[PDB]
Amino acid sequence: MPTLLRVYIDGPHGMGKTTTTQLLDIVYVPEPMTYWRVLGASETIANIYTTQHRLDQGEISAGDAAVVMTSAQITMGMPYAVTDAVLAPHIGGEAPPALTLIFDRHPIAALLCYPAARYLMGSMTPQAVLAFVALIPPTLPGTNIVLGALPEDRHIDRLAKRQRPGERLDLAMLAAIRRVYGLLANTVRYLQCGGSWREDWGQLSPRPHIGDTLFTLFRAPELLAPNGDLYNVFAWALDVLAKRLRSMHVFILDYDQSPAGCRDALLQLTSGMVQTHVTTPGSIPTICDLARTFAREMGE
Amino acid sequence: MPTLLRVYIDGPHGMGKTTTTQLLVALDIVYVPEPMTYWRVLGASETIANIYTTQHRLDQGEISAGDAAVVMTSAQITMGMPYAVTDAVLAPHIGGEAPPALTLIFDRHPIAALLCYPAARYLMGSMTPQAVLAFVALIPPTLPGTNIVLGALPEDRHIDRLAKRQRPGERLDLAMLAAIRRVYGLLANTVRYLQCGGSWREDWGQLAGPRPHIGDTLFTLFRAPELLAPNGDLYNVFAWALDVLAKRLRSMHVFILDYDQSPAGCRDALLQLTSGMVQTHVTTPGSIPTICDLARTFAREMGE
Ligand SMILES: Nc1nc2c(ncn2COCCO)c(=O)[nH]1
Ligand SMILES: Nc1nc2c(ncn2COCCO)c(=O)[nH]1
Repeated sequence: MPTLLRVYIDGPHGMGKTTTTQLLDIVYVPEPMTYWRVLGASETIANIYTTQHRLDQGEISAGDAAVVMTSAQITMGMPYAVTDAVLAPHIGGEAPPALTLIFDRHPIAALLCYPAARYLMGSMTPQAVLAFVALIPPTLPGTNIVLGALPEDRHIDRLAKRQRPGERLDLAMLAAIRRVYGLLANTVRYLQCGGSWREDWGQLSPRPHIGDTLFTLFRAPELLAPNGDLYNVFAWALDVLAKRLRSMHVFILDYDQSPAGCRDALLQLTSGMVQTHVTTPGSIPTICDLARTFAREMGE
Repeated sequence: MPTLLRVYIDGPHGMGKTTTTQLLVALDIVYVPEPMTYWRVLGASETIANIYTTQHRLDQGEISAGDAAVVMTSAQITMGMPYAVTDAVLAPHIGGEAPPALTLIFDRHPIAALLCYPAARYLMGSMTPQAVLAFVALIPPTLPGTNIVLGALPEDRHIDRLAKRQRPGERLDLAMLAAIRRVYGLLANTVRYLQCGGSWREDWGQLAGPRPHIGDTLFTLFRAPELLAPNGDLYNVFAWALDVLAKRLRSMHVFILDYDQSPAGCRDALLQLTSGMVQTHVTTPGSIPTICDLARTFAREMGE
């Protein structure tokens, strides 16, 4: 059966992702802006940023904000979830690809990364975060995630030039999301190099130190028993996080360059990405129309 | 290789599901109980109480639809968390389909939290169909050997059974009882509809035993204007969500238990449904004891 190469462009917002992907037998599954603004709900991004500002200002409590913020992440990740679910049966075993599928973000952005960042912002409970983690779909073969690199100051500038509708320039959020994504990359290397979070959990009291991986965010008091022990439910969600992340293939793109270079660089990063066979002979056309239909309906 | 038999006892609350399952285990059979401790303490504070007070405020007109939905949605996330991790952890142990070397009786299946209760709250007006379909899109892949037991119990009998057997924080909401009895009835029909060859896409315009009418399936709840494009058809994102729903429920083995009898009757009736249920092989030699510890640890920590 033919081959497919899927590439998920992910990372903190404001780095020029969408911009450089458009610059690239190659379909682009875009940012579901229409779902966020109208289909799933009314102006979700605006809802997300207003609630944080209301929390920041003390107009509401951490509990009010958490309920709003949590409900919102479900709307944000919906498009990525159905896409993964409908595509899964078409993906075959690891293997020029017959089709290159470029995505604007992977499910973990909405089921792990942002909820994690909102936790670090005090608007999401750590239990809500691990509930999204437990729902992360199984990691299929050939899951190539391209994350971005950009010095913080150039990122602030870029973030500033292109914002989304209803968004507010939150430097604290930019810092939170940068840490999460930075931790995420370390976690993948940790896991791939043999790291056992259960074996190094004490350390929170040639691989990255567990203190530099995402597991550090969950040594949170809400998740711990009176004797300091992590409750098994929560420990079980960490075993799933570990399983889901270890098989992903991470690639880093230096966005600290001109749009032509970034675009060049991404093409360059394609050579070591993993391709897979498809399941049926009719998979490519089916995959194509899914991409174009999604694009047509949810890209704004 | 050793075999395993998993059985999920599900259905509307207040029928006597938890009692009869325990009775069943009292007879290498572990019970994975209702994780009440996660709902009352570990995941949030008195979640069942939050849910019922919220639908109540909504019903009384003290909060708005948007307020209730935001609360209901986060609360549904806490409710299903214990089901989801157990499924994810247990998944690599289940092998292909196949007495059992181990029998696992679960108190509810992940779809109770990821489909049925959300669908009912939608009917009750405290949740949006977009949110229900998002949950559905997150329903974990159905493992082979998924035997699910749903229950039957006359409404008058059901009503009287509720006016006592209330959870802590629960309120006597007969409207929600009707909605949930209705949703599980649709669930049952949806499984046979799909197993009889039904295709929701083919029968959309129409909106053991013979193949049911789509209007008697879960698909009928998603004929909501919020989900419809200007041309009358469903937005593709929502259509794809129904594709997932059909894929998840079509491989489940559903059985109906009659709860209109004494507890010992229900137990024996359930014990009979069990002899003809689908088993599976486990993947590794140590999956069985591992699985034993998991259910026991789950029970010890979350039961209440
Ligand atoms: N998924 C998700 N994306 C977010 C959130 N806050 C900001 N973003 C960025 O996505 C769009 C640009 O702001 C959030 O809470 N969740
Ligand atoms: N998951 C879930 N269970 C509920 C809900 N309402 C009632 N129950 C079940 O009754 C509470 C005791 O199980 C709800 O919204 N979600």
